[PDB]
Amino acid sequence: GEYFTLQIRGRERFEMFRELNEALELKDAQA
Amino acid sequence: GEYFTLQIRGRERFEMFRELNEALELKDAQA
Amino acid sequence: GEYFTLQIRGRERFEMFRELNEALELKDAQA
Amino acid sequence: GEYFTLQIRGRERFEMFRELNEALELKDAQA
Repeated sequence: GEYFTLQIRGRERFEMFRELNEALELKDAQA
Repeated sequence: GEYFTLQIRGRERFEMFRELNEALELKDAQA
Repeated sequence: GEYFTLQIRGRERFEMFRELNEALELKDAQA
Repeated sequence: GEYFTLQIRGRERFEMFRELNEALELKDAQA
C-alpha cells in the first residue's frame, strides 16, 4: 500500500482518469 | 442512459478496464 | 490472447473507457 | 493543455491507470 503520482499532459484525458479514480475512491468511502 | 459493449482484444488489459468498471458499478451498489 | 466484451451502463462513462481503448488500439496501429 | 497530478493510494490500481496513460503517451510518440 503506497502512494504514487500520475502526472498526465492535457486536460480532458486527466478528467477521464479522475472519474475512474473517483469510483475507486468511492469504494473506500462505502460506509 | 443506454447500454454499450466494449470488445477489447487481449486478456490482461480487459481486466484493467474491468476494475475501473468494478468501482463504478460499486457506486450504483452504494446501499 | 482472447476477445472479451465490456457492457457498461450509461453513455459518458462508456466514452471514457473508449478513449483508453482508443490509444491501446493505436498501439496496435503503430505502423 | 495543462499538466495535472493524479495521486492514487495502493499499488496495483496505480499500475492500471499507468497502462491507460502508457498507450495515450504512445499516441504522442506515434512517429
